[PDB]
Amino acid sequence: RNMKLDSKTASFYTSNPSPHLNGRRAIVPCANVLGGGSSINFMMYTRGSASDYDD
Amino acid sequence: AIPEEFDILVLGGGSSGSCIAGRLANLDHSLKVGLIEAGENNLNNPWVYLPGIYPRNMKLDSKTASFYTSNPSPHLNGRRAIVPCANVLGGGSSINFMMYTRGSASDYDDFQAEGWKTKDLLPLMKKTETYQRACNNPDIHGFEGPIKVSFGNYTYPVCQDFLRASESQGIPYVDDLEDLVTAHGAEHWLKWINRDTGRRSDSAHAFVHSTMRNHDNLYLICNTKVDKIIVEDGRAAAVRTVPSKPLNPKKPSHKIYRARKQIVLSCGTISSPLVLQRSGFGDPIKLRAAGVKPLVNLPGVGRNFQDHYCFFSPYRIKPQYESFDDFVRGDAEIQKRVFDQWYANGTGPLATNGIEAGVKIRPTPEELSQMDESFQEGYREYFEDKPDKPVMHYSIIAGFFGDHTKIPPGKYMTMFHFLEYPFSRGSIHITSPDPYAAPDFDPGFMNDERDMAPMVWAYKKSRETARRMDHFAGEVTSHHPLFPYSSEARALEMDLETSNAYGGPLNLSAGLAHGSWTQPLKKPTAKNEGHVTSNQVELHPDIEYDEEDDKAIENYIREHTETTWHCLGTCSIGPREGSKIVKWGGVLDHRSNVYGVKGLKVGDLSVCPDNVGCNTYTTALLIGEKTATLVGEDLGYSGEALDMTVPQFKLGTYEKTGLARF
Amino acid sequence: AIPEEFDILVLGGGSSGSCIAGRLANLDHSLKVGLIEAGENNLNNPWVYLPGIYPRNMKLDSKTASFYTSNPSPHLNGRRAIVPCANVLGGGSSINFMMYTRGSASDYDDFQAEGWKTKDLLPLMKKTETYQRACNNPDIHGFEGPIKVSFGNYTYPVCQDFLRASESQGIPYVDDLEDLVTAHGAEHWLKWINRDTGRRSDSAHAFVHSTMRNHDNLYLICNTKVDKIIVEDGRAAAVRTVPSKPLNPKKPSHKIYRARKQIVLSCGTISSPLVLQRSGFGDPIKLRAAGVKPLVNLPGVGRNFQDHYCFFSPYRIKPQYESFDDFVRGDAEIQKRVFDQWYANGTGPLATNGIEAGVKIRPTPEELSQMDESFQEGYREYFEDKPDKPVMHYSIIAGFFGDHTKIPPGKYMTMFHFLEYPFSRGSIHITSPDPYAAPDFDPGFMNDERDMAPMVWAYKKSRETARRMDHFAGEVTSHHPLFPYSSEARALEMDLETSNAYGGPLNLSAGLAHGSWTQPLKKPTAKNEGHVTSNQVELHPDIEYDEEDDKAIENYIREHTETTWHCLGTCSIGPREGSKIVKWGGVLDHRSNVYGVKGLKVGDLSVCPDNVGCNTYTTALLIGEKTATLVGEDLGYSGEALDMTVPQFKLGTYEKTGLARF
Amino acid sequence: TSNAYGGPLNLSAGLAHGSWTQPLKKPTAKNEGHVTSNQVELHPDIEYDEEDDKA
Ligand SMILES: Cc1cc2nc3c(=O)[nH]c(=O)nc-3n(C[C@H](O)[C@H](O)[C@H](O)COP(=O)(O)OP(=O)(O)OC[C@H]3O[C@@H](n4cnc5c(N)ncnc54)[C@H](O)[C@@H]3O)c2cc1C
Ligand SMILES: Cc1cc2nc3c(=O)[nH]c(=O)nc-3n(C[C@H](O)[C@H](O)[C@H](O)COP(=O)(O)OP(=O)(O)OC[C@H]3O[C@@H](n4cnc5c(N)ncnc54)[C@H](O)[C@@H]3O)c2cc1C
Ligand SMILES: [Mg+2]
Ligand SMILES: [Mg+2]
Ligand SMILES: [Mg+2]
Repeated sequence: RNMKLDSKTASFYTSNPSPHLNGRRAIVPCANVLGGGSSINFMMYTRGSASDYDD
Repeated sequence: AIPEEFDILVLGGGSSGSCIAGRLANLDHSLKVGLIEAGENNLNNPWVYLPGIYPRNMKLDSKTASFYTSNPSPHLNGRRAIVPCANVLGGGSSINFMMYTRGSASDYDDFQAEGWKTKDLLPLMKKTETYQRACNNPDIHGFEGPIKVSFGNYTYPVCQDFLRASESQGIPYVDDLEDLVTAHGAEHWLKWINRDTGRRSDSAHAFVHSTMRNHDNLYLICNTKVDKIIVEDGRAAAVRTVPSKPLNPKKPSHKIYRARKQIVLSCGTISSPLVLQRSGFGDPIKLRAAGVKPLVNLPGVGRNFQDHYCFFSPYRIKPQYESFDDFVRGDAEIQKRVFDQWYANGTGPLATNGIEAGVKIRPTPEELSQMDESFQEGYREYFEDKPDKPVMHYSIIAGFFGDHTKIPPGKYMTMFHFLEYPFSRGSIHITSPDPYAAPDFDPGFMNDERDMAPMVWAYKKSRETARRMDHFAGEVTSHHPLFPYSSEARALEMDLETSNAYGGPLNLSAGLAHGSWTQPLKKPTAKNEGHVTSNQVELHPDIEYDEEDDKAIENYIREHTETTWHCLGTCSIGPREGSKIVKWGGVLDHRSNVYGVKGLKVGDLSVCPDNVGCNTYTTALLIGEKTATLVGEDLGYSGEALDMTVPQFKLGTYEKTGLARF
Repeated sequence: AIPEEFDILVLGGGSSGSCIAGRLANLDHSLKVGLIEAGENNLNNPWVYLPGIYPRNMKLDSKTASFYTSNPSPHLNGRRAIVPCANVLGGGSSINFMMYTRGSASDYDDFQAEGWKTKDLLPLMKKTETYQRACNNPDIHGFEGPIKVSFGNYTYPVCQDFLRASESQGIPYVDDLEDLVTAHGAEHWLKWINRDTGRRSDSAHAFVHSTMRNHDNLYLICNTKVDKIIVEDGRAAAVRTVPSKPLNPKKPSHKIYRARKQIVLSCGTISSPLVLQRSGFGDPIKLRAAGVKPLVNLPGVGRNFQDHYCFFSPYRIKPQYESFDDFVRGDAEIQKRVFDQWYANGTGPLATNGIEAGVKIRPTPEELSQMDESFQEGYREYFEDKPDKPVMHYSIIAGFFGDHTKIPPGKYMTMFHFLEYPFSRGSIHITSPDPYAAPDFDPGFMNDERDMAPMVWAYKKSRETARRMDHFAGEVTSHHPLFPYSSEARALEMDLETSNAYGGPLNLSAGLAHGSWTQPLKKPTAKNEGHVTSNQVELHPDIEYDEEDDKAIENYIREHTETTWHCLGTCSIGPREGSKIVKWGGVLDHRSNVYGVKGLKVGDLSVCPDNVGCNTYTTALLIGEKTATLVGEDLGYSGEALDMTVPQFKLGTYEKTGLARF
Repeated sequence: TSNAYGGPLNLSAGLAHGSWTQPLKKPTAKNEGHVTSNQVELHPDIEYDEEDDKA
């Protein structure tokens, strides 16, 4: 529910149109509640490769 | 109780065959007419006589249809269209959508038969139906025929909108589009529904079951598929039959009925050529492939198959508006009220065919100029010459005629379009001696280049008239042509607040959009102030097309057209030597006698050389009464009492007698 | 199917226009009468023929009404009253509350036309309705007319109480208040409901749709708003029309119908003067403002507009008593039974108009003495002279006619009062050439000082008769005049225990009162012992008023009166030069011909010079048959068969034939 | 909103007779070009005179 367009808890920034997306203008939603996206997220857990932080 | 030797056999339970059977039994009484049908009896069958459950009859697992499957074709993008056929007594009259309409006067003139002219057939068309509608042109519509025609006992409010929308597109509103002399028009479409009862008006109850109660001399042999027509000494004196379903593999059964003076094929345009071909009527070369011995040389059997090309384009409707979509969905609580009102009263949503209004069309040359040059070339020869003929038709259905399991939940209004006179010509042929074996055949949809332009143009037209309706909420994009994603011609979905209106208070996903599956529709331009409140309108922007947006509509039509069951041709009138209208040569004589044999006649809707720009049911009744009259004179019976009235308790207009209205 | 040139055009689908259309088509059959209407067709429309869903038709978003809005006026305290007009075929007969009543005999005498006298119109009034009621005065009511009138198939118990309450106020109970010769009275109010079926008795089904089934020579052109009446060589030979809704902005459309011998305006009293003015009939000075060229000088068009001034005052009813308030609320479970009984039987709450009883009134001089001196001065000239005329009317509605979203939940009985002959006179005028443009007009409510006293006095009267009813539980104070808070004249609410009776067992706030929003009502005086149990009564104290309690009622009436849709005037009979009854001058001749032109007639209810103290529907039918007869003689047709019976299957009284009762 | 409270089946939602109450005007349209979370739609400010103070 947190992801609905009329939803209060998100900002839904909209991108400039691009040919690469076939003229599509993808929205780029951002959290808008205290605790940020931790209050909104899908709660997936995972951890990155050790090479990443080395990068 | 059943004898072996009937006086006049009438193969088939088709609407035309029920016409011939009922009318024929009536003329002499003494004469013994036996009717043979490959399907179940339908007397007092709830699923037949009550109109509002028509879509069910078309289910794939449905008993009442045969669903023949075509050979694959490149023109349909490798698609293998099924071509369903009726399988119940009364034929397609027990199954049909109950649309009423009548063809152009030029059509019957196009048969160019020694008879069969419109001037001659007008009284016969007049004899076969009563006309419950408030007729203005009473010099054409019959007023006391066995079969009843009306607006039904319920009316979805969609029709007024469709008329106000169509009227703004330069399409005139004509009170009667069945006048036989019109191209452009709009009308509140008529239905084959008995308004006085709310029952379906199929030919079986009107002709066959009404005669059998009254007269002893009629025999109904349901559940016996025809195999072959035995012929000897030049006369067709027998017809061996097999059971419709082979339930006893070890000991197959058959029976040979005998006809003393006449035989008649009313098996429909698909089954009939097959039955002639199993008897050996066809090319010896084509027939040796199935091993049948060729008795008579009739190349034209099975050839010149013809259809109409319907295709459906649903548009979502606003939540506040009525639709039958939730009855056929189907809910256990809505459906209960919908029946309960019909038993209690006779007037409900159940007592109406779904379709509510429609528009025959003949394009303006200005808009015709942008059509592909091939179709312009076809238009000059075919329609330029004749003014009467519409090029294409579409109506509107107050619901979604299709599989509701596969479409998002909501209420929809679906446009229905079928080409009036497709140029393309198909064929059909038996592959095996066995009755049960499926024929290989090519319907030949879109076989000719010229058939595409009107289709695309009617989609472009119907979308615009569905965008001007008050009901409109947004296209259902999954069932519309696959336009490029950025296109302004694209099929937009319903608004966000309407998404909440369908989703309910408790939904956790209404306007949530991820993956950009669908584009929300923009709000309508604001109503003008200073206009009368009744005249104010709020309207969506007109859309415009380019080549890449046309190719999409084209692929859509190629991948989603199907038969409209207005199939006809195969066995058809013409010279045995051949003619321009029938290149392979005809098989019937103008008196409907099959060529090369004595005593065999065809009562099928197949008889027509060329398309009738109307729904085919009326021509079925008409051809059935033509062949009936022909059998009558063939028996030498006098023109006095040659007319063959069925028993019926005629009901007058309610103001003429108090016992006839809803 | 529709021709361009009708023999007798009849613009408008109003109840009067349906009268003229049906009657006219009938006289010759051969004659071609075409009717043009700006609205949807209404044949077999459930929302029209069944009576009990009348309030819905009045919703602001409702399709079937136009809702014209007036210029602001100081007299209404800056209020801008809407003035709704019917927008469906059959006009307001498809929308009305179905109240039946008939005007005083003095009224038709007041037209002082060369014809149009009551003595002459009595047979014509007699020809237009059958009278389902148990008539006592059979020398006046018709008994076999097309339109049926009755008490309906259901009766709320409110009426007996209203009669026993009214009878105690010195108001006599008269069996027939439609006698045409009465002032004081009370009656179980009649309704325009076909008792034999429970359907609404609109003029459209009775005249138009009953003729069209039977006769070919009638054309219905629904959904075409009139623009203008073309006139040349002194004859009105054409009427260009535009679509009712402008759905195609880039290419506006129009069509010009032709009338060979006659034309007729039955567009209602609002639309008609507009249609004449667009044609150039009016003051050149007023018309140059809209740029229309003045063809004929008719100052009186648009002038002398007249209404009635209804205003509603709800009173709460006890929980144990029946009301339609919970059906229109509307519950999904009550409403289901209310329909189910109607389909199953035909007799239910749905089969009745809401209003149940009512009282015409002419004040006693003793109580007249306290009325404002201006109204006394008006009474002497206007009513002193004539005994027949009531000054004001009110009835009772067994529910709340209004927005239930905005009122507390419960069951209510609402008093309805409308002034019989308002002194005030309005006007109307087109501002633009465009058909769609909203006219500027002043209904002129309360424009004259004299119109206030009867209003206040009837509120004071109706409150007292609602306080003596057995049903009474307490005024709903939010919808009653804003008396000073400490006043003994104040509108009290329901008792505490009744508050618990409506709140349910589980409510957490029944008698809780904070902020003193409302005052609880005191208990009724105890029933006398020693009286027969049936004669015992318990009664609330009489209330009394002072100047500050009168100013409140006055402001209430100023801020809450509205049109009762008994609008008439505008184009009206009188000398072209002018008359005392029509100061600006009349436009019609006594033969209903419009002045200065040949071949144009008006069939609208607008024709009346002055108010008829009755609901306007009957005068609509009557004027429609007057103009019908006038067209008949104008065509030179013989007085033999000049009467124009519509087809109908007459039903007798049930004791005369077994096929007619509920 | 009157229809939203009245339910689908109501026979009297926007019906107004006697002018008991005045419908509220629609809020000014949300500005485009603001972040979706910062957009606001707002009713006009009201103003008073002596006769509106006595009430
Ligand atoms: C789903 C559906 C919807 C339609 N809707 C409409 C509509 O709304 N309006 C309209 O005008 N048209 C409509 N039609 C088309 C119309 O009903 C047909 O054109 C018409 O019924 C043709 O009648 P017929 O007599 O030629 O063939 P049929 O009605 O099919 O008669 C053929 C009969 O012969 C039987 N038969 C076939 N083979 C054999 C055999 N070997 N032995 C014995 N019996 C055999 C079949 O079982 C069938 O009963 C619709 C058709 C379908 C099927
Ligand atoms: C809500 C309602 C409740 C009422 N209840 C009662 C009642 O209970 N009892 C009673 O006696 N009276 C009642 N009436 C009043 C009564 O119905 C009217 O007085 C009567 O119908 C007047 O009829 P008419 O023929 O003058 O006008 P209408 O009935 O309005 O006829 C006018 C017709 O012309 C059409 N029209 C207007 N302009 C044009 C144009 N430019 N072009 C084409 N067509 C146009 C309109 O659409 C309409 O159909 C009620 C009215 C309203 C509307
Ligand atoms: Mg983030
Ligand atoms: Mg078929
Ligand atoms: Mg009116």
